[PDB]
Amino acid sequence: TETIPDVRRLRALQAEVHEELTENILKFWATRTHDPVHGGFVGRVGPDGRPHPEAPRGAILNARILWTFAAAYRQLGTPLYREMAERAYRYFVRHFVDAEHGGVYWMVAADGRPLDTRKHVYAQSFAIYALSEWHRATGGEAALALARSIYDLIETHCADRVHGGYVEACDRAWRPLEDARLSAKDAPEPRSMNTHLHVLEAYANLYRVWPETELAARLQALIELFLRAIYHPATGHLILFFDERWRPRSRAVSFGHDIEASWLLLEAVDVLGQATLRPRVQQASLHLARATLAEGRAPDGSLYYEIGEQGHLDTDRHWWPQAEALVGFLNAYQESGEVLFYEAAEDVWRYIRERQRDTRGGEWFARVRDDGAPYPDDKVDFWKGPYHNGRACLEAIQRLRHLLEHVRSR
Ligand SMILES: OC[C@H]1O[C@@H](O[C@H]2[C@H](O)[C@H](O)[C@H](O)O[C@@H]2CO)[C@H](O)[C@@H](O)[C@H]1O
Ligand SMILES: [Cl-]
Repeated sequence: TETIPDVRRLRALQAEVHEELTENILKFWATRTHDPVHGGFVGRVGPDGRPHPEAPRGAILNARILWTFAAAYRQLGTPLYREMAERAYRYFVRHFVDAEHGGVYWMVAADGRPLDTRKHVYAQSFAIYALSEWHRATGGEAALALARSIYDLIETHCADRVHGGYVEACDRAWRPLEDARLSAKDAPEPRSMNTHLHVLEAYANLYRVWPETELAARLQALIELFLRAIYHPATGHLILFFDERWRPRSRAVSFGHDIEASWLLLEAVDVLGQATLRPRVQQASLHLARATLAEGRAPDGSLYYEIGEQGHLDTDRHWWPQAEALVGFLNAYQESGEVLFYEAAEDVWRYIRERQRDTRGGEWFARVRDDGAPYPDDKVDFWKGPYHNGRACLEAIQRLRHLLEHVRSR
């Protein structure tokens, strides 16, 4: 009673995804972004493709580069990917890691000097995520020890043990900040879904390589927090910002976050092997995916950006929600068996190929307007790394491999 696309279709999609990853995405990052002046990678690449080796460099971007090349090396084996990950790792430990107070700085100057020394949990999470993946890829003990040290600092200085979840930003010496905003766009509230999603993500990857008992409890608490406070069963959307007691302080809807969470929550529960929690997580996951299908898509199947605090639909197609929809829709199909989710995955992929990818300049456009016009945004910057689209391709390749195996051997 399985309804499954035929083998030609599954294999054709898998091949296209692999080609996009290796011949466009990773090719762009390995060739255009390495910096031989300061080492590591440039912090910015302009709309015209100009790299800027003197621009400030963000911890999140650099951790994303490390994660992506580590993950690609682990799954595909190409030696270039290990070389690129090694390059990212060396710069990261040298300059982003605070050897004195622990954790990673927010931003360094191109030459490595600390430039913004705040310790934001979002950045600490990406550090944990990337270091754990590099350990998974190479067995490096320093990388795992560092990830563990950062985990301890988050729990020590940030955990809210009265309410659940985490204070999201501290200064260099882990004294917490009033302003935990990631950027000007974010509500000036003490708790965000966004930061907590990436804590969950990091903690799941850390647990894969270091199954500590207390970590399992912390990861489970986060899953439970999502189900209780963040996911909204009446709407099928995540609430974005809260006070310390998880009282909602936002009405915005982010389709990209919804569909990303839809698969990351299940990844986390499965890493834990938490069979008791799984049915509820699966229910919320499928709902998030259906709500995204019904409300967050253009007729071409791409994802809109958000519904803002005053209700306005932002119809811009940003690069990362398309990536997350590819994974989230394939995941929804795997969980539910409902082929409408595969069709949605196929539609977003076609959009990615026909509109989101920048065939001219390489990689993917950050933003495409509702009329199809690309915006002249930076190709690489503090917030645009290779992780959403790189991961989306790697995930799709493996998920399609598993779907292909539903035709049993004889
Ligand atoms: O809110 C701060 C920034 O968010 C950026 O989007 C990120 C999103 O919040 C989410 O964490 C996802 O996982 O990653 C994306 C991309 O970095 C956004 O691009 C940036 O302009 C800021 O608004
Ligand atoms: Cl990214």
